[PDB]
Amino acid sequence: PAYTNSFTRGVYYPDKVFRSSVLHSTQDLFLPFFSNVTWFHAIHKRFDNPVLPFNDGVYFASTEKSNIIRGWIFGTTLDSKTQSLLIVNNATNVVIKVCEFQFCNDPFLGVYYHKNNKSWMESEFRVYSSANNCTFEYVSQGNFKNLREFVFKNIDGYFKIYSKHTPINLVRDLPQGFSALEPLVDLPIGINITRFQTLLALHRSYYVGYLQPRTFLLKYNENGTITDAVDCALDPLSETKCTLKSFTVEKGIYQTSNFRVQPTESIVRFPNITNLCPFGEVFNATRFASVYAWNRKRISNCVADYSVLYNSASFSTFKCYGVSPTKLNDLCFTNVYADSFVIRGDEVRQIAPGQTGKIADYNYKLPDDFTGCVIAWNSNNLDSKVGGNYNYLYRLFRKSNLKPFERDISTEIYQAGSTPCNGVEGFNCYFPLQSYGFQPTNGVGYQPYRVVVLSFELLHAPATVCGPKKSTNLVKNKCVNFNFNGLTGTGVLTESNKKFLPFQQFGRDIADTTDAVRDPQTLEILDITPCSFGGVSVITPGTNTSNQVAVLYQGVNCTEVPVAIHNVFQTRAGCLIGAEHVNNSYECDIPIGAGICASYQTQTNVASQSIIAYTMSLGAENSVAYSNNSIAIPTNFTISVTTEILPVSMTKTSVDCTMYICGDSTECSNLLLQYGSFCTQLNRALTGIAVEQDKNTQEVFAQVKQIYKTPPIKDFGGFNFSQILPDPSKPSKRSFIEDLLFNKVTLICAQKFNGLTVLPPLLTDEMIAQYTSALLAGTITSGWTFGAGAALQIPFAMQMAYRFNGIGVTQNVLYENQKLIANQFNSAIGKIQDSLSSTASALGKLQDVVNQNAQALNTLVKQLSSNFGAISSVLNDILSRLDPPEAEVQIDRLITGRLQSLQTYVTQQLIRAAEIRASANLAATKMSECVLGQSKRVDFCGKGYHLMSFPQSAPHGVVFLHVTYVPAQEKNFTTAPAICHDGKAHFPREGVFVSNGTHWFVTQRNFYEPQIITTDNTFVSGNCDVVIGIVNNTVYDP
Amino acid sequence: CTQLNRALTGIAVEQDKNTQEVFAQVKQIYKTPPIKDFGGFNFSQILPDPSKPSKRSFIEDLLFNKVTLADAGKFNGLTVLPPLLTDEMIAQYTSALLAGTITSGWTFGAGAALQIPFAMQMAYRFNGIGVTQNVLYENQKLIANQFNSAIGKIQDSLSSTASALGKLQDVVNQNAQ
Amino acid sequence: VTQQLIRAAEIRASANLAATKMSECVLGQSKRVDFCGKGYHLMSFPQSAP
Amino acid sequence: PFQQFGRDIADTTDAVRDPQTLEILDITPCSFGGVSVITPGTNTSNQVAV
Amino acid sequence: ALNTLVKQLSSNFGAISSVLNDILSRLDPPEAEVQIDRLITGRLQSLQTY
Ligand SMILES: *[C@@H]1O[C@H](CO)[C@@H](O[C@@H]2O[C@H](CO)[C@@H](O[C@@H]3O[C@H](CO[C@H]4O[C@H](CO)[C@@H](O)[C@H](O)[C@@H]4O)[C@@H](O)[C@H](O[C@H]4O[C@H](CO)[C@@H](O)[C@H](O)[C@@H]4O)[C@@H]3O)[C@H](O)[C@H]2NC(C)=O)[C@H](O)[C@H]1NC(C)=O
Ligand SMILES: *[C@@H]1O[C@H](CO)[C@@H](O[C@@H]2O[C@H](CO)[C@@H](O[C@@H]3O[C@H](CO[C@H]4O[C@H](CO)[C@@H](O)[C@H](O)[C@@H]4O)[C@@H](O)[C@H](O)[C@@H]3O)[C@H](O)[C@H]2NC(C)=O)[C@H](O)[C@H]1NC(C)=O
Ligand SMILES: *[C@@H]1O[C@H](CO)[C@@H](O[C@@H]2O[C@H](CO)[C@@H](O[C@@H]3O[C@H](CO)[C@@H](O)[C@H](O)[C@@H]3O)[C@H](O)[C@H]2NC(C)=O)[C@H](O)[C@H]1NC(C)=O
Ligand SMILES: *[C@@H]1O[C@H](CO)[C@@H](O[C@@H]2O[C@H](CO)[C@@H](O[C@@H]3O[C@H](CO)[C@@H](O)[C@H](O)[C@@H]3O)[C@H](O)[C@H]2NC(C)=O)[C@H](O)[C@H]1NC(C)=O
Ligand SMILES: *[C@@H]1O[C@H](CO)[C@@H](O[C@@H]2O[C@H](CO)[C@@H](O[C@@H]3O[C@H](CO)[C@@H](O)[C@H](O)[C@@H]3O)[C@H](O)[C@H]2NC(C)=O)[C@H](O)[C@H]1NC(C)=O
Ligand SMILES: *[C@@H]1O[C@H](CO[C@@H]2O[C@@H](C)[C@@H](O)[C@@H](O)[C@@H]2O)[C@@H](O[C@@H]2O[C@H](CO)[C@@H](O)[C@H](O)[C@H]2NC(C)=O)[C@H](O)[C@H]1NC(C)=O
Ligand SMILES: *[C@@H]1O[C@H](CO)[C@@H](O[C@@H]2O[C@H](CO)[C@@H](O)[C@H](O)[C@H]2NC(C)=O)[C@H](O)[C@H]1NC(C)=O
Ligand SMILES: *[C@@H]1O[C@H](CO)[C@@H](O[C@@H]2O[C@H](CO)[C@@H](O)[C@H](O)[C@H]2NC(C)=O)[C@H](O)[C@H]1NC(C)=O
Ligand SMILES: *[C@@H]1O[C@H](CO)[C@@H](O[C@@H]2O[C@H](CO)[C@@H](O)[C@H](O)[C@H]2NC(C)=O)[C@H](O)[C@H]1NC(C)=O
Ligand SMILES: *[C@@H]1O[C@H](CO)[C@@H](O[C@@H]2O[C@H](CO)[C@@H](O)[C@H](O)[C@H]2NC(C)=O)[C@H](O)[C@H]1NC(C)=O
Ligand SMILES: *[C@@H]1O[C@H](CO)[C@@H](O)[C@H](O)[C@H]1NC(C)=O
Ligand SMILES: *[C@@H]1O[C@H](CO)[C@@H](O)[C@H](O)[C@H]1NC(C)=O
Ligand SMILES: *[C@@H]1O[C@H](CO)[C@@H](O)[C@H](O)[C@H]1NC(C)=O
Ligand SMILES: *[C@@H]1O[C@H](CO)[C@@H](O)[C@H](O)[C@H]1NC(C)=O
Ligand SMILES: *[C@@H]1O[C@H](CO)[C@@H](O)[C@H](O)[C@H]1NC(C)=O
Ligand SMILES: *[C@@H]1O[C@H](CO)[C@@H](O)[C@H](O)[C@H]1NC(C)=O
Repeated sequence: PAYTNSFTRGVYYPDKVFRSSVLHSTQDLFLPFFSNVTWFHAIHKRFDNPVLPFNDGVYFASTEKSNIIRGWIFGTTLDSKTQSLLIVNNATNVVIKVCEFQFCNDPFLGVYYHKNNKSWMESEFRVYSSANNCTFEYVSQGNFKNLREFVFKNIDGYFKIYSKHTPINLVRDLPQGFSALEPLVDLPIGINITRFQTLLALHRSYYVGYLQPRTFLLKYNENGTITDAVDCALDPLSETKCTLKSFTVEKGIYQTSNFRVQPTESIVRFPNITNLCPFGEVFNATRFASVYAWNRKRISNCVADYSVLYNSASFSTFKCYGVSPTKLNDLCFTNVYADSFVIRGDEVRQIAPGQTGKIADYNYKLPDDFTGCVIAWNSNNLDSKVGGNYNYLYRLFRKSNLKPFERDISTEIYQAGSTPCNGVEGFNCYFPLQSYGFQPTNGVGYQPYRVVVLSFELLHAPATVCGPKKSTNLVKNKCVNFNFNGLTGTGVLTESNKKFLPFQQFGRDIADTTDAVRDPQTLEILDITPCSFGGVSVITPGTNTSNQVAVLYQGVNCTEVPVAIHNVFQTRAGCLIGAEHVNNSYECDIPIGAGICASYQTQTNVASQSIIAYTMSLGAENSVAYSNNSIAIPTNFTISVTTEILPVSMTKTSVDCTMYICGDSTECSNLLLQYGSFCTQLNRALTGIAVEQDKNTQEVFAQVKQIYKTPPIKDFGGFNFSQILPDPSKPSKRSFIEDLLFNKVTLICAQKFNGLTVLPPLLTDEMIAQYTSALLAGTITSGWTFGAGAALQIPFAMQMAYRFNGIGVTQNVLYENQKLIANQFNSAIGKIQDSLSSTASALGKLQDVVNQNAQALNTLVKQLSSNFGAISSVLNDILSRLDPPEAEVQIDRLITGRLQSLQTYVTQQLIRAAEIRASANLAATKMSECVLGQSKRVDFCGKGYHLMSFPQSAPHGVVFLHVTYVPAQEKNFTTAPAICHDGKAHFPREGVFVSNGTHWFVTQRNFYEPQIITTDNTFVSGNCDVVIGIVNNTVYDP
Repeated sequence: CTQLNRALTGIAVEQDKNTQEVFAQVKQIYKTPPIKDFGGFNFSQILPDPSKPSKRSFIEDLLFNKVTLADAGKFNGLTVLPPLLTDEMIAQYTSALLAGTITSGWTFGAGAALQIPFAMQMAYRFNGIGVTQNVLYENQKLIANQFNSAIGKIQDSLSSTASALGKLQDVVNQNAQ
Repeated sequence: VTQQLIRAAEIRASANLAATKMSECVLGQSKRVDFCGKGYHLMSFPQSAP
Repeated sequence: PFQQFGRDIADTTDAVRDPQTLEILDITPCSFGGVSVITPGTNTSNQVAV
Repeated sequence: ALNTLVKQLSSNFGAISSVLNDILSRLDPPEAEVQIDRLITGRLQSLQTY
């Protein structure tokens, strides 16, 4: 009876929506894969009646053997009240009928073994008893066999079926295959299902799975068909794929979620037990009051658990109104009156809001809206006293009815008619007092039900007379909230190391947050520290590498599920899991937090798949003489094409406010124009954006006052750049690398989708390419002059010879090694095409920028789906739903939320545009200062220095293929600051006197071309009498 | 909050990139040389003194003490994250860049840390503002003396004055508030 | 959040300026006169700050 | 067969299928675009353009 | 922009005067409190915008 496993199977279709080579993650009922399943037995005599609940759906699959299983009973509970889905199955077909099911023990069918010729299997047939509600009655359509598979979901009765017809080649358990399960029919029925019961045809009396609100990331095909499916949290690489929406993820930490932990919830605490609440002497008093003379005494500044008097075992009646008497202590009140007096026993009923009697008539009135509890308590063996307990009187005469809780004690000469008494009573002069008269042998009606009234007087006065709610043992060192009489917060409540004062009850920090609390029940002190918080961003590589993740926790004290099936190396960033520690700190790959980078590794020696981390150290410290002597100057150099990329513009999304909002709706436009101005200011601000980056595009591209055509005579002399010059043989006049880039960059994709009014660029593809061509032609062949007014041609053999000296290098090294320079220039171009064909890392940020453009448009459109109290993306349905007056009063706040959504969106648009203008003036800086010339200022035009950059086409962007001089050797040798000959120092303004020790020579500050000391290069200036570490040398004249 | 989570991730990327091209431009995480032979260029207040196990210096402590009132810096929604480069090794970066300009001079960024002597590195420094390095060779010991005095006056403006602390205090306090 | 993003914009512009200071002003000397502080600029010593 | 609706990369209405017949359709917003009027200065006469 | 800052007072959201004090005086002090609640929320919108 062992259990089994499932790999990936059981994926359905969301709805009839048709997609095309896209990646959606729409959330609905889902099937967790790698989830526990069961392998049953087939007849070879067990009943095989797997009857489970339909919790969130059921995953099913089977292989038929002899057309055995056909009986299903899908229902809620089957108490002869809920429906059931009868099923029939011929050879390769389906059919569903739904109505009732009433059978006991084992419902099933039976195919006999020793059948002489045939059989029919309908004798037992515990299938139907009274098919009296069959609405959705829809009828239509030797080794191992094929496979069947059914999945469903519970959406308002939509028991939608999904089926597939293909065989499998696994006879033991689930196949090692993967496929979708397309919907066949969605019956509506109308009675839900939570319990599914099945029956089958066996002589004597099939996987089962379960669904949950899981998550998925689908990947369809160009035929619009499901290919695979992945959850998110099941293996955190899947979380990475979900948050990045791709099945081929590069390695990196991707924020997953937080974790709102709350161990042992929170502790509720009130001060120590009441003080100056002697309820006994008021309620078990020898001295009570009369009904018309009811006493009135307060209880204050001491708490009352209204349940301790309940369990004090001293009453016979417990009636409380308004608020819950049970555990009423947790509620805190202004003040309470606890009064005791005596009335007739039968009158407990009469003691309530609105009840009547002689008590209410002349003795004691109760408010209709009473705010209190009422209790009566019996002492029947003590309610009478020898000599009779008639001490407490009651009133028989009163002209006026009492006001709420009014007390009448006056016993003046009572007058009833208009004939007076003159102070002496008698006939028509009625005595107003009579006594109770409690006798030991009196009947139950006069046998007292002695009542006590508890009134909670909740005026505007402060509520501090309260009840002890739940004062329990202090929770030490368990992250919990607290309830100190009204204040809460996740606290590390333990003994705290500070001094406290009588004024101290609650405390804040400089940031006004609870950092210390105080024990109200006794002299004890507590502190609070933020216990866990922290989000999760998983450090795992992508689907190309293994699926073994590593998970990091952000600044949270190791108090949540240590390493297990659910290692640990604690860091300043928090508790790290899923990655064992490594002593050595490699070169970083992916920072996670507190400067730790983790790379998956395999320690071949058995095969373990675990990720390893380390700390921040690019190699180690470099050990060279740093005090006074060692000087390092490269005898060799390289030219790496530092392909940095700058976003020159942005999609000119000149949104049309009204038409973006109010499409085919005059009511919407009418209501918007009441707000009016706003969206118009948004509109022309966006147009100002458009003109801003179009001017950027101009001055970065049409900085020349003239359109220029590249010369068709490619005599550049062995240095060529044909992959960057537009070859005159293509329909789009962009060169090779533009082709590769534009193939690499994709995804908005057109100007004709929606209210997303994509304006065409002020420079379209062919003519933005024309500008790029013009720029490259100039900066290669005429240069600054054609970029700064009148053209003057210049060969590239001089265009860069100038700019070595523009950096510090000398054009002599060009003349001496330029054939190689060109060869490695072509090598750099090859590196371009290679590392930019499919490798997106180098070409990253331009594509990235057009991304946040794309999902900016995407949040702009699906912001409509963010219905701000609406029931749709666009109110068009709601627009037609209500009367234009009612439409006015609803679209008012609804489309007001929509326009503030627009304002938000365009605000991120403004900010994005702001950093784009920053980057765009930066692009102008690059182009003008560095390509129409050269930024002599060090290392600003990409890593290393800068010689050329070649403007190559990019949607709203550009790449500047810097030709940077980069050192390659460490001649880290002894030094000489100057040449003390006879008290004077020989030195050029640039250069350093350098030697390994053989010959002290002068050489340039970035290239090791040593030279003889000469009076021309080395010219005497000042003296050398103040130096730190000089050595002498001779001087010669060539 | 989806887009704002994106925005805060953008904030993280911008800040640690700021760190990168401000600190982690180094191609080799780096530490100070053992000996200190410079020519009067006392760096105790600035360079991480190997005396303290932590690699900070006097002005680091002065900065910390002057702006201890960092308020948050945590409790309620204050989901502050520690720097992707910790304080101790961001100080290691401070040292790295320090010794880098000390030794590999301005050539540092061009690749390998091609070290050059600091004292004669100032020669390129004087030549970097149009004054010939002869003045270095003619008065540089004194140059160092009043340079050290200038650093001491900086420390004075750090401790007995808040002029050197002004807009740091403003930015941290405005973040705090 | 918008205020924080905007402040991020200005501070990050200042931060690119900081990188430029690192480059033309620490990893190099700004031939561009008198922006690295009053007077001229030779070089600078970076140091930590919160 | 199970499909009836349509979508596109930007998750907006791209194609629909006729419930009464099988036909591979497309939908595109009508014209939009814009109206930017070109004209010389009004010191020059009223020869207009759209 | 200054003229805007002035003229969204015309953008009166459901009121019919520039400065809202007369609308406040136009309704009963509780009812005026209710209406001025959302006039002032709109005014805060205008503030944060500007
Ligand atoms: C909805 O359901 C109704 C049910 O009747 C369909 O009506 C029939 O539809 C079929 C095909 O859909 C019609 O067949 C027609 O064939 C014509 C070709 O003519 C040759 O073949 C006939 C076959 O009998 C010969 O008799 C004749 O001499 C010719 O040799 C086509 O020209 C017809 O096309 C028309 O209908 C289709 C839609 O079906 C339109 O798209 C066309 O533009 C054109 O208008 C048609 O294919 C049959 O005649 C119909 N009979 C009746 C009684 O209606 C509807 O067609 C169906 N809806 C759709 C969209 O198919
Ligand atoms: C997406 O939907 C498209 C629309 O149908 C699919 O296009 C179909 O593609 C198939 C093959 O790719 C074409 O099949 C034709 O079959 C005939 C005869 O079949 C013989 O040859 C095959 C081997 O190809 C053999 O296995 C058979 O047993 C037969 O002996 C061939 O002569 C044709 O060359 C062609 O292969 C369909 O015609 C074509 N549908 C059309 C044109 O309407 C496409 O395949 C779908 N996508 C995927 C991934 O399947
Ligand atoms: C309210 O809460 C409790 C209730 O008594 C008080 O703390 C408890 O009492 C005293 C301290 O007040 C602790 O010492 C104990 O005293 C008793 C009585 O003398 C003695 O018999 C014991 O041997 C012990 O010494 C007692 O331990 C403590 N309870 C616990 C669990 O530690 C508290 O002081 C009260 N505060 C007020 C303001 O009433
Ligand atoms: C030029 O630079 C290289 C590295 O950039 C220098 O190599 C390094 O030299 C130092 C000492 O000169 C080495 O430190 C010592 O190395 C010995 C043996 O290698 C070891 O036994 C000591 O414990 C100490 O570590 C260092 O290892 C070595 N390699 C590095 C730093 O990667 C080279 O010496 C420099 N050239 C000159 C002329 O100094
Ligand atoms: C560069 O700067 C440091 C900064 O601390 C300087 O440290 C100085 O070191 C000297 C001795 O090494 C200290 O001199 C003192 O002399 C008295 C005379 O009796 C003696 O009792 C003291 O114990 C101490 O030796 C001097 O106070 C100290 N200065 C400071 C500000 O701490 C030093 O000039 C240089 N350090 C180097 C090059 O390592
Ligand atoms: C569906 O049909 C049922 C009829 O079956 C009844 O309920 C079974 C549990 C069993 O007791 C049969 O013998 C019954 O005949 C409808 O059930 C009754 O419907 C009437 C009104 O139509 C209602 O007054 C009764 O309370 C229902 N229950 C019973 C036990 O009589 C049921 O209404 C039909 N519709 C739905 C949606 O279930
Ligand atoms: C095959 O499936 C269909 C429903 O999906 C059913 O077919 C019925 O078969 C019987 C017996 O041959 C016929 O009398 C009926 O006329 C068929 N139905 C229809 C609508 O024509 C049945 O469930 C399956 N066939 C069998 C034999 O069980
Ligand atoms: C839908 O499923 C529920 C789950 O039991 C069925 O039960 C009743 O559900 C309604 C509202 O969902 C409750 O008010 C009742 O108290 C539930 N009754 C019981 C006994 O639990 C419900 O009957 C199902 N729907 C239909 C139409 O039958
Ligand atoms: C500078 O280094 C480059 C390689 O980085 C050298 O180019 C090689 O030179 C040798 C002989 O000079 C040739 O045999 C190789 O074919 C060259 N290319 C390589 C190795 O890829 C260059 O020579 C060096 N500079 C000097 C002056 O020698
Ligand atoms: C200029 O660069 C181009 C690069 O496109 C070189 O063109 C190659 O020429 C060879 C032989 O004629 C062809 O096999 C290649 O297909 C061409 N294209 C390539 C490699 O992309 C051309 O050789 C270069 N010219 C000089 C003088 O070096
Ligand atoms: C899954 O199956 C294994 C087989 O032993 C079993 O141990 C485990 O408890 C099952 N898990 C659940 C809860 O389904
Ligand atoms: C977590 O907090 C407890 C509080 O007592 C402390 O003892 C423990 O060392 C802390 N662990 C870490 C490293 O967070
Ligand atoms: C870890 O690496 C350091 C590096 O110096 C070394 O000193 C130490 O011995 C190593 N320890 C282990 C356990 O590998
Ligand atoms: C040492 O100096 C000699 C000069 O004779 C030079 O050729 C050699 O390259 C130097 N050593 C190194 C490692 O460069
Ligand atoms: C550099 O300093 C070391 C140690 O102080 C010394 O041995 C060496 O001679 C010095 N060299 C120069 C040129 O000052
Ligand atoms: C309008 O003004 C422009 C401004 O220079 C001038 O060139 C043009 O000739 C004027 N035309 C008329 C008709 O006034």
